[PDB]
Amino acid sequence: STVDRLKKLRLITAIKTPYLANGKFDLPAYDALVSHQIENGVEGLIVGGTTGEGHLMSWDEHVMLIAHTVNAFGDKTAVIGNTGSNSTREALHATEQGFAVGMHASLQINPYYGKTSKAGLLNHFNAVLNEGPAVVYNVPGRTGQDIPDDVVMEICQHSNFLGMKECTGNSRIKNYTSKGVNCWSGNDDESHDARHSNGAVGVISVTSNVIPGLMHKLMHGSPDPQLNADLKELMAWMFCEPNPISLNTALAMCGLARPVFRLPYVPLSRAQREKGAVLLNKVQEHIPGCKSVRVMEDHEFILVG
Amino acid sequence: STVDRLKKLRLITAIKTPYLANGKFDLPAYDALVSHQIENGVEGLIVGGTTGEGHLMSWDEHVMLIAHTVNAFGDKTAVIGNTGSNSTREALHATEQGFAVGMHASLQINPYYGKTSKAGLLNHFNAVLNEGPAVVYNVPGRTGQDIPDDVVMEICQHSNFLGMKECTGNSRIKNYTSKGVNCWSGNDDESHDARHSNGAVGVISVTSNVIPGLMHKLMHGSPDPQLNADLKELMAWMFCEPNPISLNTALAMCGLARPVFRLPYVPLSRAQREKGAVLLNKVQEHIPGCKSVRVMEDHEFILVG
Amino acid sequence: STVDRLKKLRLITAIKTPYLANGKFDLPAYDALVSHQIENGVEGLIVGGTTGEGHLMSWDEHVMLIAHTVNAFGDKTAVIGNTGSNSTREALHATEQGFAVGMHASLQINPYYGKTSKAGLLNHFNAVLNEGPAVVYNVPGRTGQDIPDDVVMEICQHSNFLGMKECTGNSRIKNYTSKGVNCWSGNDDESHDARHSNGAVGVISVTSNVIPGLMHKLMHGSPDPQLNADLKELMAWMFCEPNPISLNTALAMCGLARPVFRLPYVPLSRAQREKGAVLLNKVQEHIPGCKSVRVMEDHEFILVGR
Amino acid sequence: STVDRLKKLRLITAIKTPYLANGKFDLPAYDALVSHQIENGVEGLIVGGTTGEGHLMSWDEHVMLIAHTVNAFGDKTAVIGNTGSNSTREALHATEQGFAVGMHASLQINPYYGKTSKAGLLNHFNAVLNEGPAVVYNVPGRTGQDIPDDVVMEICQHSNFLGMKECTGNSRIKNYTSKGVNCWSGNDDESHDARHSNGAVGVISVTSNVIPGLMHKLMHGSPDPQLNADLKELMAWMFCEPNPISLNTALAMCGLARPVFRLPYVPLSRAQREKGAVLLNKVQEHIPGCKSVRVMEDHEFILVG
Ligand SMILES: *[C@@H](CCC(=O)O)C(=O)O
Ligand SMILES: *[C@@H](CCC(=O)O)C(=O)O
Ligand SMILES: *[C@@H](CCC(=O)O)C(=O)O
Ligand SMILES: *[C@H](CCC(=O)O)C(=O)O
Repeated sequence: STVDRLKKLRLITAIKTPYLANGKFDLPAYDALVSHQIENGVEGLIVGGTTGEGHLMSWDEHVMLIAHTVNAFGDKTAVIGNTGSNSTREALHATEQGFAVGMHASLQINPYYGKTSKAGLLNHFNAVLNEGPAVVYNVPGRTGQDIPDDVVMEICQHSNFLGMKECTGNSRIKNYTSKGVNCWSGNDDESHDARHSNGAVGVISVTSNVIPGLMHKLMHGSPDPQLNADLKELMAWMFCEPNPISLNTALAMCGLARPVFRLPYVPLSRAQREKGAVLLNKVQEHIPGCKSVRVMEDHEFILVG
Repeated sequence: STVDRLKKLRLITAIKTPYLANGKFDLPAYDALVSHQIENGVEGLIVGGTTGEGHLMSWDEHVMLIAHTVNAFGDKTAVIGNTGSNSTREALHATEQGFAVGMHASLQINPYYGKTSKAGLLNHFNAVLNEGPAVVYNVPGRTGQDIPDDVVMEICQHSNFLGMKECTGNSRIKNYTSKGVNCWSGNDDESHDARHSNGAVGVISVTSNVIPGLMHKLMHGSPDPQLNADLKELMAWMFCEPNPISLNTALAMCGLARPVFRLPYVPLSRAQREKGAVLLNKVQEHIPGCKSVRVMEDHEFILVG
Repeated sequence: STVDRLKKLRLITAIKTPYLANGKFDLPAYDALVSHQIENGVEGLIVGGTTGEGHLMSWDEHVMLIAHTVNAFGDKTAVIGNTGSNSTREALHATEQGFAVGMHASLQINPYYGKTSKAGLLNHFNAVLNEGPAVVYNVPGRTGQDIPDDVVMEICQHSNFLGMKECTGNSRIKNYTSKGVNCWSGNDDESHDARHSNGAVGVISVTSNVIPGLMHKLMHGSPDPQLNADLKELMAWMFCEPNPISLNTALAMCGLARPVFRLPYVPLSRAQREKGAVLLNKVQEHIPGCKSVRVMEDHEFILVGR
Repeated sequence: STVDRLKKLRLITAIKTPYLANGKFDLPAYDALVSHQIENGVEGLIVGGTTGEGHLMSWDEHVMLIAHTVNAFGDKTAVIGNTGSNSTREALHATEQGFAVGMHASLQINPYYGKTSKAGLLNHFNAVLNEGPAVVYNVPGRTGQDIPDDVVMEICQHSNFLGMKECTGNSRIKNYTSKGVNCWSGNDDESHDARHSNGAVGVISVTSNVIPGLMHKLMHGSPDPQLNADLKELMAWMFCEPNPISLNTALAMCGLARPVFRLPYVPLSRAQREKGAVLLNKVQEHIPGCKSVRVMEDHEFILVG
């Protein structure tokens, strides 16, 4: 029942984690961002995902953020803690504590960097799936390892399997969905076509942080190729440096988060922010709480490490 | 002086981290392994590198292992703590403490998984290089990101830059070494030619864990293409699943570590162990402390997670 | 407003932290215990207090337990995280995170073991009081240091000061309450008289874990000195070894927690459990969810810590 | 043999842990202090004891400090890590890692604050004694619990039992030593008589941090009641606020550590420092490396917390 409901969510935001000047979490900024997400049709949140810089958190601040999100918003949105890890003990510890504070599901990446065998992946994934509902996250461009079809076709039969957050493209998604494997696209620039032509239930999105109502439009009803085309340049700019560099820069430019980065992330250059401001200005009415888009000066940004 | 001496080491072992039945470190097995390495010409150790499963350790056990290695062996071998991370604060914290316990240098990977921009890499690497001597570790097959030449040509001018642990091949190494950038090969199957034909000072090795004296032979004196050819099948078998799966299985088969795996690593299959036993038997006299090679049964292996 | 409401709570339970066989938290047992507390009139919980073995937890499991308690029960009971420490940085880190997950207040002991000066105490307490509402916890029999009156009379003026959890007796409480300092008694065997004759708002209780409805009766309405007298033997048995040894043994005996101890705590002896079973049987109808009281055998107990 | 040697040490210093302005460890100041201790006849160190503010450290910095002390000084002095705790698992974890980095012994307090039964104490102490040589530390004025004689008479038979660090007085010590239980006095103002009239092997000292050569004189050869009398006022001043408040203030006043306190410790008042300067000036030639003795102004002190 909880499984069945979560499987049908079409718009999940991998929520940005905003920071105070000293690098600690800015919960007022986080809460304002989440409220705007929910008012614009976002049905769930990945807390401390790649976009949310989960890998730059200590576990105690991450479980705090998950707990806080459940307590403030868990009746209004699905709360999916990114509690996966390349260490099985670390994944199990974090995932168990995440469910203990009331998160609805986990996001579970395959072991990045410390790559394992097929047998290792089945052990790791079965163990985390036993803890509660899980989205399985495939992103070989980051992890160094593609989760193979054979693994997915086995673990998809687990009663806590929600689906894939698939980043290897719409052909991969089409093959999975044609065999009854539920998929979210992890790539904003592919998500419209994933949803409308390849059987994806929807998207786990970066760009929704900025324009949640427009990503909602892209995921519901008839294909909207005009909106998809109108968002193309913005979506490319969101990944001109690795995510979440553009997102972090964009939210600062829109007055929605402080210009504070945890290293090793640093902001986009002045020239890239100039290009970005034009793209953000075109959709400013759909950036909730945005009063104006500023290019910003290099000295405004604070690096914490 | 310390920098100049470390730059000349030809055989460094990325030492395996052996485990007790309960998953904690087996320091008697570790110490026996290290002593065998030293008696066979190994000049340095990476402590808790990829091969040593540093990513599966908590920091307190990792700093303990580094400290233990310095105190027991630091007058007999170079001790290089793998204190890098995809989190800049984590890298700085670990690297500082590692130097405070007397390690001679660090190994510093680029941020894996949470990939950053060129500006981010320069910030991250300059910060860790300021802590003390560092080997810079490029392995895009694991990290999802190649450290580009432009970055290396900038950071190689740092006074604490020891060189690259380069895994993208002998052509990469030849270009770097021809421009005065010191390189160790990170690939055993390429290391002989890296050393003898491409200017590499030597190797940071996995296979040295098993046959340290033979890896020593490959790094010193005349080219030895016969030995290199004789070790080809063994070297391929060492990577038939991702490292350190074969290594961990091999050491158990040879009676040199307990058959205990921290998840997500699991042993090679029975069939793969059969193939391996034949290859290990061919070099048994060069496996220090090995009394016999056993194929082993599946039930003998213990998984901790 | 939040301060004013919290100051009036009369029955707070220093909730026991139950364990699985492997020593990790048993949240099903914890949640069953808490629900029974709330149905019997308990108005607040100290999470990971002395009784809850907060000092045997890692911070991540402690913040998890606080967060879990807020999310499952925070609309039905006050959640007071025991986030104090003898390390000021540790106290500030834990207390801040505790409030960030929605706890209503903290419990703040003076630095035990690593005892400091009067100036040190004022610095430490002002710092933790700035984080949010706090109960200040004085128990020199455990800490090695009595928080002196002059310190209390200074820090009681902080707008986040809720009161003392005072363990040095009813005379101490009477002096504080006569000068406008809100107090809860930390001693069950003194709590009835603290409440009814010495101006204490009520009790932060151990025995409420076992008989919450009876402790509720002792704290509300008219004096009930007969009930207080009737509970005297049980209350003494609850402290025949240092708390929470008897509590942990009792909840196992009553089938309300597994017989699992984190070291350095170990169960009461067989002979002490025999005496206890008789006392627990007398009040079994007031032990919520208790199906029977067993003496238990020594081999049933599991010690975790190695 | 190691046990027998350690049992005979007469002067052990509970070494102060000096801090940088930002509150992190000042290892240059620490190393200068330790070298001066060793040159003045100090035979061992308690690292991160009560006096060393072990309870204000994270375990990773504490094991670092132990490891550093072993590596720099372990051939010249006994290194005793204060790895005890009121949590048995925490004590075992820290004590094991401490021995793994080469410390010679542990200091093991009874569980403070979270007081346990007699059966609990025997379990706790047997467990930590099994890890390696241990001094057992009784200080009920801090812990809230006196370790009773029946516990001591049982655990004193353990082959790793070194003796008591006893703080309940010379009568307690005399009774223990008359029954074959080796004792160090934990109270500087009692230590001369403990040593010369009550069978104590010697002292685990605070005041030795300041005047190590004078504490050495009090522990060796004939009674020196004149020196003992001459040090009476200084010894009382060292405890006019709880240790290590006076020590921390004194070392700053003598230019031997920075005026930096980790909370909840704060310096002595101006008036107490005035009294102290007079007492320190009287023994200045016996304060190794001592600059002028300065009273100091209140604004010079830095509180970190
Ligand atoms: C998913 C976003 C996809 C990406 O940047 O690769 C997430 O968890 O942030
Ligand atoms: C280097 C080993 C090379 C590899 O497997 O990619 C190391 O640190 O283990
Ligand atoms: C022992 C010193 C005695 C004390 O102040 O109680 C120590 O470890 O510092
Ligand atoms: C309060 C109970 C008082 C005691 O046993 O000393 C608590 O936090 O457990």
